[PDB]
Amino acid sequence: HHMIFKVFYQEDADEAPVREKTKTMYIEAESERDVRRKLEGRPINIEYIQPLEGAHLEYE
Repeated sequence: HHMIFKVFYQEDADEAPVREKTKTMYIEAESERDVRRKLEGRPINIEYIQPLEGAHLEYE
């Protein structure tokens, strides 16, 4: 039951307090938890994860 997710995230990278632009990322995963797993260790802060029904990437 894998699908595509829209990740609303802000760049942490890393410390130096500024107003950040909320960015978006489209990523394949098994679930929301799997998204967080895939992106842990990357210098970003996830605001919200959105499942995208009927969504696809180029090479599946």
